[PDB]
Amino acid sequence: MENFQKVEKIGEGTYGVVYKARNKLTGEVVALKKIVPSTAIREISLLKELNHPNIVKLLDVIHTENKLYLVFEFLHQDLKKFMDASALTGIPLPLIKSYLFQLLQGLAFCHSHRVLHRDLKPQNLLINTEGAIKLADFGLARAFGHEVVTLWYRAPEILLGCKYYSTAVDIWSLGCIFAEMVTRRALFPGDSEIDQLFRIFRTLGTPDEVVWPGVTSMPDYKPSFPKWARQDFSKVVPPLDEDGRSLLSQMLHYDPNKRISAKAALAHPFFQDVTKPVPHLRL
Ligand SMILES: CN(C)C[C@@H](O)COc1ccc(Nc2ncc(Br)c(Nc3ccccc3)n2)cc1
Repeated sequence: MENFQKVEKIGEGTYGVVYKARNKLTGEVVALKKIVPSTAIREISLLKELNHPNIVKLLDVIHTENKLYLVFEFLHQDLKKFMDASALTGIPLPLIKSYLFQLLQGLAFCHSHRVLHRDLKPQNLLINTEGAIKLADFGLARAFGHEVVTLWYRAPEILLGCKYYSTAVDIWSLGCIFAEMVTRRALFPGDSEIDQLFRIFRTLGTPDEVVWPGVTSMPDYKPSFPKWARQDFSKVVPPLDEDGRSLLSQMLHYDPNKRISAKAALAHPFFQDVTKPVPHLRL
């Protein structure tokens, strides 16, 4: 750490704090995350070879004094701040589509390598002046495990107690983020696990064996769950055109096995006219 000078605290990640910092030697500006099981070290090390233009580059891992520091490339701003800054007018559809397309590319890459994120949210989606958006904190959840942790983007199978979830959990989270960018309001803003689950049920309808075979046998499934009817997507995300709504619905399928994959999503008609606009960023 003697090689880094902290510039500012840019966030309180789930496991550890994140700082903007400068390399005292190279002068390089980076994002420094201060998080130790040997398994953790090895898992983190694999993440170092997981390089892709839509994944925040992990530059180095520093393990000193039973302490763990992760050095990442520094991005200009996070998606949450950009969304808040665009709340009055909303992010232009072309930019929303570009961002969704790039994130699906990033997920396709990670998923092809059997690595999933597990905790996607606006706060860990980072953007730059060039129009790129990248996934951060990727694979860390599987490595490690007083601000409240947001449940807004958690897939239903996780909420229902599935112990071995799949890459589908990331698609669900990205779908929730996609909706939020479009409507400028969180899709499922639950403040507890049951409230998160019921908010999902109230919108997509309480799941049953018809739409999700095996759901009634899930660890936390209760026959006593209220039975809400499903709502039309035209009501859930009005601004989104039919192509977008079709894609969103496949990203929010209850059954993880029926949920669209990142690779298949990339071939969806919605992206026929995708472009790469540049955002208006106030740094
Ligand atoms: C609204 N105000 C207070 C700003 C806040 O949203 C915060 O603004 C920023 C400004 C710049 C960055 N860059 C950044 N670059 C690389 C990484 Br790896 C990273 N990881 C990170 C992961 C989780 C939480 C916080 C950070 N962040 C991130 C957030």
